[PDB]
Amino acid sequence: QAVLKFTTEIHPSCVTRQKVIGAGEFGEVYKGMLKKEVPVAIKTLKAGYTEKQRVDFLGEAGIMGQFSHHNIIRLEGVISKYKPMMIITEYMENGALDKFLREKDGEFSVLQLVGMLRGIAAGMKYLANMNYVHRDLAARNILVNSNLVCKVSDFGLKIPIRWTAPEAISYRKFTSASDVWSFGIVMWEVMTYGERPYWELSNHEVMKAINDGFRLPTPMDCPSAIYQLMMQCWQQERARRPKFADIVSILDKLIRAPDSLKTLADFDPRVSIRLPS
Ligand SMILES: Cc1ccc(C(=O)Nc2cccc(C(F)(F)F)c2)cc1Nc1nc(-c2cccnc2)nc2nn(C)cc12
Repeated sequence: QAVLKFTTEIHPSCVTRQKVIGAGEFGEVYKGMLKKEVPVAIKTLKAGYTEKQRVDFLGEAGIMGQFSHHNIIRLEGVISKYKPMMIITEYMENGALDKFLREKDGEFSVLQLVGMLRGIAAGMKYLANMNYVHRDLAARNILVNSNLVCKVSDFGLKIPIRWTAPEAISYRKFTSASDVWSFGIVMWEVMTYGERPYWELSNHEVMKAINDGFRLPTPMDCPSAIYQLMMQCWQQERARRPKFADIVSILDKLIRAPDSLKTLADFDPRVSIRLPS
């Protein structure tokens, strides 16, 4: 019971499952309603789950209840006393950030995009300081609310190679510093409205390019300071990367002195259009 110390136990009569929207480790994820009524996402642990699955499922519920931060998905509660067991979270209206960006190409101001990134960074700083290494930080794992607030989540699946730091790929060293690398990729995803990192390079081509010193080029219309910051997230030497504390501080200062974002990094045009004279 102590694992659930930060969670609220929800009675099953409060929950209505409506539509399957995903899979858990041993069960489905549903959109549903929770009693006023509010929409929720509901992850179940169905009959037949193993001991390890139960420990991991209740452990997930417990840590999610512990997290209380504006930029982390909110746990409404847990059903642990009845079967199927359930983890119940808020339901974001705008869905996942990657799809959202791609469906809203060019619709936001630079300040709005940078504000998104500040929120993601604040959530990640909180996770890191709570001793939680995400390991799968990517725009697909971030939800967006109707105030444009980004909420770090984890929707499950092995290694998303092109979001993952070299040391995590090479020797399985996952830390908050490998999450910083991933955050740099997320910065690039946001500023490009959901372009796929490294385009059609294979996983092996990405790893070879990184090891040889190549890095993603600047997004179009990207503030110089923002490109500089994402580039420092991609230092090979893990110790040279900013901490999330540094990232949050820098993004907050840029937003609060917004003229700092008017200077743009040079975009390298991959195609040349010459209007004849
Ligand atoms: C039910 C549920 C359970 C666990 C999680 C989840 O984010 N877990 C988790 C685990 C470890 C660490 C973290 C965290 F640190 F926050 F990133 C989060 C999310 C959810 N909520 C979900 N919401 C949604 C969703 C979809 C559209 C709009 N709003 C929510 N989709 C989900 N798919 N899956 C597999 C889970 C979804």
